[PDB]
Amino acid sequence: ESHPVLEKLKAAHSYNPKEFEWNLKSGRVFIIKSYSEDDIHRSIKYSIWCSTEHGNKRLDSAFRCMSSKGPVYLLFSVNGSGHFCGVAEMKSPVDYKGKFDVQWIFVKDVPNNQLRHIRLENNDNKPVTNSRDTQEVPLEKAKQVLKIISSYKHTTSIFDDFAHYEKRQAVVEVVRKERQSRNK
Ligand SMILES: CCN(CC)CCNC(=O)c1ccccc1S
Repeated sequence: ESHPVLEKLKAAHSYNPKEFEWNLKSGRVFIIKSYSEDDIHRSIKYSIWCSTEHGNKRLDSAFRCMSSKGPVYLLFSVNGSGHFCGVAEMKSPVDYKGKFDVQWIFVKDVPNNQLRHIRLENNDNKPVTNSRDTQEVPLEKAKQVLKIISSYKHTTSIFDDFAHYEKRQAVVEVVRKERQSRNK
């Protein structure tokens, strides 16, 4: 019993491509910390992201500075989750409440213990699994992370709970409309 939104997305995009070039000639790579699974679900279905106001300025500057020299990749993790949940490529500058276009590439859970040994010299040598939102990963360590994420034989992903997130979204909209209506 697959959800029609997810079947449409899977037919229109090649998630988790078996051929992905982790050994980047160029590009910049940033950590994205999401506040919830629900935000990841929206990002995948609508191909957009919003960071904080400071986070949006950092990402906007990197995208415009990259000027299509190469990609800007985003490594997603929800706060407190203990795994990374995928990778998207940033696909537009920030549009202003800033949003920007993203293209999701990997959708798969990679547990933190697979990436913990990789430390970020530009962030007091802490593990990449201990980053804040829009932490930049140096190029050579980004290749190592992308190599691990790309080849990891995942057992699950947010797609396994897709219908649950769809139902939560639809219920929340109705709850809000009714509340707004009682406020009249
Ligand atoms: C309450 C947190 N959250 C629930 C879905 C709403 C705020 N989050 C967004 O509105 C958003 C989510 C994904 C991609 C872009 C945006 S702008």
